[PDB]
Amino acid sequence: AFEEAEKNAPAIIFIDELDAIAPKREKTHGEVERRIVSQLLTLMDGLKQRAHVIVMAATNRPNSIDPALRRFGRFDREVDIGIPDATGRLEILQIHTKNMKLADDVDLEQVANETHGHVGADLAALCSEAALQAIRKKMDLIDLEDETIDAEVMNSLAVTMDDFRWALSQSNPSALRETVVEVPQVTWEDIGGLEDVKRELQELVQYPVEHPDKFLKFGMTPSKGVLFYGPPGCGKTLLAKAIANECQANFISIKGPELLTMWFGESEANVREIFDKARQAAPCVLFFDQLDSIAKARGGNIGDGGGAADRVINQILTEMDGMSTKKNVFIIGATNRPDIIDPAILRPGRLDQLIYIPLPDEKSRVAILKANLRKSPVAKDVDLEFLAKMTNGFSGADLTEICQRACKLAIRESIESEIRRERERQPVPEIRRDHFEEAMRFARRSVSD
Amino acid sequence: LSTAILKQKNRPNRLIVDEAINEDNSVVSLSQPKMDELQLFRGDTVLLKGKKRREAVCIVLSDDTCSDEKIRMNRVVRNNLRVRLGDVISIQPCPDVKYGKRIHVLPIDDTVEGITGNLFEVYLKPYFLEAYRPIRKGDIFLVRGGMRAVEFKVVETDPSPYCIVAPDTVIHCEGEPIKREDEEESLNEVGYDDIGGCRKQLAQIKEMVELPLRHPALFKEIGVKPPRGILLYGPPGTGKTLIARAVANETGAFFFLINGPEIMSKLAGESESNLRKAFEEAEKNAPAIIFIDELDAIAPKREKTHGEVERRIVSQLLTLMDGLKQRAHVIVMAATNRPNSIDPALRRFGRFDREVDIGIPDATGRLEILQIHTKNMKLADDVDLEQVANETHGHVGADLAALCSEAALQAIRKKMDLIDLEDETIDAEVMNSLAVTMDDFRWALSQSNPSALRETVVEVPQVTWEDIGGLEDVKRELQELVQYPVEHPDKFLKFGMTPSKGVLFYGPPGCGKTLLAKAIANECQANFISIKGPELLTMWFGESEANVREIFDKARQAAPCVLFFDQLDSIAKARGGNIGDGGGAADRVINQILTEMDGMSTKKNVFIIGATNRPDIIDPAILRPGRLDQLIYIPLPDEKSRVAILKANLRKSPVAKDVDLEFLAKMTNGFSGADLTEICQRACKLAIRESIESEIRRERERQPVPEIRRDHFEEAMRFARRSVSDNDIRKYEMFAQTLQQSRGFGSFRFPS
Amino acid sequence: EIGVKPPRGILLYGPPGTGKTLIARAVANETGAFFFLINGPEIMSKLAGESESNLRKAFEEAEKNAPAIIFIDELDAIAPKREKTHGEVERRIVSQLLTLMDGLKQRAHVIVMAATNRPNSIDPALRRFGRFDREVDIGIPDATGRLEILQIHTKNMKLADDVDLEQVANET
Amino acid sequence: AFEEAEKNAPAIIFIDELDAIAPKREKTHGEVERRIVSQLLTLMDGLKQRAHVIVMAA
Ligand SMILES: Nc1ncnc2c1ncn2[C@@H]1O[C@H](COP(=O)(O)OP(=O)(O)OP(=O)(O)O)[C@@H](O)[C@H]1O
Ligand SMILES: Nc1ncnc2c1ncn2[C@@H]1O[C@H](COP(=O)(O)OP(=O)(O)OP(=O)(O)O)[C@@H](O)[C@H]1O
Ligand SMILES: Nc1ncnc2c1ncn2[C@@H]1O[C@H](COP(=O)(O)OP(=O)(O)OP(=O)(O)O)[C@@H](O)[C@H]1O
Ligand SMILES: Nc1ncnc2c1ncn2[C@@H]1O[C@H](COP(=O)(O)OP(=O)(O)O)[C@@H](O)[C@H]1O
Ligand SMILES: [Mg+2]
Ligand SMILES: [Mg+2]
Ligand SMILES: [Mg+2]
Repeated sequence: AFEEAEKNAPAIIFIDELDAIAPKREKTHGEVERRIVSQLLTLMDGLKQRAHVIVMAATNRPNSIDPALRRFGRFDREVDIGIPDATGRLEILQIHTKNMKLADDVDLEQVANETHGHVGADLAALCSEAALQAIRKKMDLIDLEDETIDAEVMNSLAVTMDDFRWALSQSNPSALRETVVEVPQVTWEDIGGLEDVKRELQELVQYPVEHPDKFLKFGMTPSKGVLFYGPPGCGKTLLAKAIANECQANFISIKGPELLTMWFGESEANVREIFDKARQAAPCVLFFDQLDSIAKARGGNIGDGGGAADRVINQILTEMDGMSTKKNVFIIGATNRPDIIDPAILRPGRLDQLIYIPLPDEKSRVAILKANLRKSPVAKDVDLEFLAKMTNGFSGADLTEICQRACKLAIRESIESEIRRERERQPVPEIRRDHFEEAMRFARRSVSD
Repeated sequence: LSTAILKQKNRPNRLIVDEAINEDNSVVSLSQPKMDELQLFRGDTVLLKGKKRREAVCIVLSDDTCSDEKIRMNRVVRNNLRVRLGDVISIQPCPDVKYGKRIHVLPIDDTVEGITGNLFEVYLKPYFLEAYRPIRKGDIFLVRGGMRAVEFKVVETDPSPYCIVAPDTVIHCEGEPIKREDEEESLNEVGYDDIGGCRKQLAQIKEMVELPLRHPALFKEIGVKPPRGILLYGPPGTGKTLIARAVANETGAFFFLINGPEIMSKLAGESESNLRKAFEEAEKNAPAIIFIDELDAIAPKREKTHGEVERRIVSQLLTLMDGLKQRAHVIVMAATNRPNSIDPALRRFGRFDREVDIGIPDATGRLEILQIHTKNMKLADDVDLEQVANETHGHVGADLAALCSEAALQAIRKKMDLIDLEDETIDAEVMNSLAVTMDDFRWALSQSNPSALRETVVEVPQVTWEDIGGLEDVKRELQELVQYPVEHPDKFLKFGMTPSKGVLFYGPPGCGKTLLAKAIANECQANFISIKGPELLTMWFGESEANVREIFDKARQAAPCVLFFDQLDSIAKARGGNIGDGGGAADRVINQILTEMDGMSTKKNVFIIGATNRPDIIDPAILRPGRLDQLIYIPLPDEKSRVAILKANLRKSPVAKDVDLEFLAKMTNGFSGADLTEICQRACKLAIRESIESEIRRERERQPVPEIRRDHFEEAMRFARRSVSDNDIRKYEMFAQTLQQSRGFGSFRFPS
Repeated sequence: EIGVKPPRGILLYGPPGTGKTLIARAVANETGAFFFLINGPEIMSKLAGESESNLRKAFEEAEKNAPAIIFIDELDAIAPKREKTHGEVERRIVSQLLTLMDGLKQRAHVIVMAATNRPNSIDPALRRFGRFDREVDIGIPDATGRLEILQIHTKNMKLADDVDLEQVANET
Repeated sequence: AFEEAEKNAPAIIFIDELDAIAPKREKTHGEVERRIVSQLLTLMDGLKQRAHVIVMAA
């Protein structure tokens, strides 16, 4: 190959997936692979004498490349093809839609804005999905088994903004395909109370991203961390669900111990990779539910155990430190046992902001009861203010349990009425006061003093 | 809208298949008004389109008995078109059919036996003389006459593939007989109709593999390429390989199959060469589909793969699917159980651009699967596949095939009285009388159990809601708990509240918690996974939480599923209570359980039931609603309950009428149910001792106790002891009273 | 007539010595089928691509001697869970076994029988319908059964008149 | 090794430190240990081959 490139000079050599042929020589356990890497190094050296050959390569695991091949005279100049910006995604969409028969109402600026972690494969996928939607709308007009298609349908067939909205609904970044979780639809209206917490969350998200120049000008680095701590059932994971559904930032929801693995060195690799793909999809929110699993106070269990949890927390802290201010990765942790968190997590620069999610007060309890029963048929004579007065220390989970108990009692009554109807043949419009009283006689307080 | 591609729209060419009364193999009958609609003259040849890419030519006929919407068509033409009765077939007039010059005929081997004369002399010669009948390749027809009519297969046609029969045309029967097994294989071909459930998934798959090839003008005019890569993922047995087989059998594209480990080779560069040969062969052959079964075998993550061969194979695949030289009209399909094991660069738009989730079907889907699998089986009238679809909860489609096969084996076992294994052949009477009844399906249902749950299968001792005495309120709560969300989700949607799905039984030892779990396991209509407390924990790092994750995942797949933790306090304990325990492996297990039961993922019909003696040590985040919503206290039975317990234990046992169980209950104060069962067992032991002693004394004299009497209970009670002391009762009462006082109100009533 | 293909995969499980190998051999001899034995560890090969190559060659031979009974002794060693094991070779072995047993191309007329002391260590996908239809538990025999076993091993050896195999049949 | 030994009709097979070759199955996690134990078992099940092959362990 190199001789052929020299013979027809000036020439360009392209080595697609360089990391396939050029791994680290110390790591490689084969003799033929080491011969390949050394032959590559030799030909790179001989290249400089070669008058007019330029060698170009591509890889998406650059660190896997042998360290010798990134020195002077061998791949000495490197180009970083990063994730595009909003203008970049607009250009990519304009490139990919130029042949497509776009309608008039379609605007590519909104599409470019809504796609956050997309890289260009994702945007091409988006345009292809929009086209499939536009075709699907016509499957009523012309069927598949049909031999031909009416030319009128072909003329009418075009891509509208509704197709792009559908594609945007389905589209998710290729990077985040692993970490996607089906999250229940939770809107800020579904949460009762915590209004100050909601506003603080929205601000702490959008301020460092939309306006970083002012954060520079005043000389203050933005916070990249929040910790939610509070009693169980008070709205931490609920706020995480709300942020995932509503806020226009990529969301990575991870359980605590999903990262940990028995094999040596794997756990830290998982931590590095998850922070990495939070970086690739930024602006992103990285959520550690039950943070008291992976970030536990170092040294208390130092004597007993394999000792890998220490390396896991060190890798987390190293990723939190190495993360740049300009990169917009927000890290949120939830813990209902805040003491057993490592203090080093709580030091400045990492999970700085501590948001205490208290037991709801009376107004917040009214808001919670109204939120749970917003979609539910509720009798008018049910007085939610009295329920909030009577449930003085109840957590939001307890109030949801009360509403679900009332639902069960009403369902039981309606089932009995139906059984009566089928028995005589051979009821319950909504949830009433008596159901709520029968439910409240069971109501218990989840959080002790 | 999503499944708009699957619709038929009642096209006038599509016609319902119906039986033909008098038509022969090369002719069919259609009603005269329909032939008026179709501009079809009598006696014309027509080209009929059928399922699985089969075309046949028959002579149209006018029938007054035939209906307009039905097409009358005999066994031969249907078995040619691979169509069952009631299916829809397309009809079009055959254009410029040219009289066949030479045609080759080969008969079926099972029919040729027992015939003396030459087949062409006897059957082919008169049938093909003055016939003027069109025929096509791949056609199997039966000609009447002779001692046995012989079925004939149209192997070769010149001109290919369809041609009319002329007297000057030469008819020769020379060649090998066509194997009947091969004809059966041709008939038993999987098609898009053989996939049940997964209508939306099949719609997307058809939109990718069928629509571009059928109507490339659509994508040419809309000015963008169709997606060209499908990754079918799902749990094992949901029908990914089946969808691949259907795609292969029912597409015009060249289909090239790759199985994962087949690529592997010792020689360096040989596996990459096999992959390149596969893709090159697909490229040479016009539109093509490549299916890579078990992709995760040959496409692991390059970061996590140690071997150089596997990393080079992944890189070769990446470069082939999307490289500097693009594919030309090649679709790559892949099926994998573990999609997250696939290398992340394969999961972008260039290579595997849409991933299709072949998930566990719902009730309607598994009913459709049952119909698909029982179409061939001859079923009685009592059989109700809808009931079987309801009773099977976590089955994925391979389990339903197993259920149907097991029902048929049970039907055959019912007939081994008459049938002989020793006899070589079976009489016609029993074989004709052989059929599958609903009892056979009930037996199969009893044995059936999802394959995903085979790991977590434990025998239960066949307890019933009758065997438990007392606890009426608890019994009703548990029955409602498990039955409402599965039987009447309509009510929950109408009231707009998610069900409560957590129960914790705490109470003194012996009082009926594991018994209630056995009753739920046998009685409730949902899958049951029984977990002992500490069977999840492992010495390996991070594997205990992995076991927790996989058991909760098994529960989610087999939903509705009841997950019972026999001793919750072992696995669930307050975090930070211990000094050692690894690096807090116990606390990590607690956190994993907390996240599984109420986390950011959406909820399924998984009911978690925990039983504990010591509910005070349990982590309070476990006891909050949303995780173990209700704390049910199973106390020491009271006197009515003790009567009920004694009646339940002695219900199957012959007992004397003099025995006053009411008095036994009145005396046994503070006794648990286990103690009363011990009293009954002791009475049984004393009775058995007396019985054996009587037997021995009879054996002595030669060389009594039909039922347990009152003296036996007197002795057994004299031995009996109370198991739960007053101190234990006080501790449990303390927990119960703390929970009650947590409310702060004796009772609650709304203002007037 | 009834319309169902017979179950073609059998897994025998029970402690060592319960006779799973000899049960398989007896079934192979008494029926008109060639007995082709596969042992787990001997299939396990060192280089990449020889293990599942040996599996392919074994299935191909057993198809050549159609009809035949393939007995895979120690299936737990050859086919552990793909999620559990870290080594690639074991995962590729399990995938090849799945493909050979049930795939877009399936076995036509062979019955596959595997023996394992512990069935839970088997990868679950093997325990599916299409592949290992039925699991037969060969356990410790009861009194009558061990009476039969004692008679069988004692047929060749001469026995005195005082010998009563019921004594040992109850005792063991 | 068993093949070469069984080629010789009269044979005394001496294994030194069998315990290292075959420790207990449940004692060690290593799957290659289970495979080595099972291979030893299948070889020793039919070592006799109706022949003078005998095996000694140390
Ligand atoms: N402020 C609230 N508004 C509405 N619903 C609420 C609120 N707080 C709690 N809930 C209800 O209670 C549950 C919220 O539990 P959530 O996951 O938020 O708890 P958590 O604080 O993460 O607790 P844990 O530490 O136990 O995981 C949901 O069922 C939700 O409907
Ligand atoms: N959706 C389905 N509809 C009808 N039959 C099904 C379906 N899913 C599975 N089956 C039955 O199960 C048999 C085997 O299933 P199949 O091989 O397709 O499973 P799978 O999940 O694709 O597995 P694998 O990918 O490991 O091959 C099929 O031959 C068919 O009889
Ligand atoms: N109400 C009851 N009706 C019938 N049998 C009962 C009842 N209560 C207890 N038993 C008897 O108790 C024995 C088993 O008790 P069970 O397993 O229910 O106890 P448990 O509450 O789970 O106790 P543990 O704390 O020891 O786990 C059986 O013999 C069963 O018959
Ligand atoms: N009916 C029987 N059940 C179990 N084992 C038997 C029986 N009859 C003989 N055996 C003895 O079992 C010995 C070995 O059993 P084996 O084939 O190793 O079973 P497994 O492989 O399941 O341990 C044989 O040498 C045979 O002598
Ligand atoms: Mg939470
Ligand atoms: Mg498959
Ligand atoms: Mg118990």
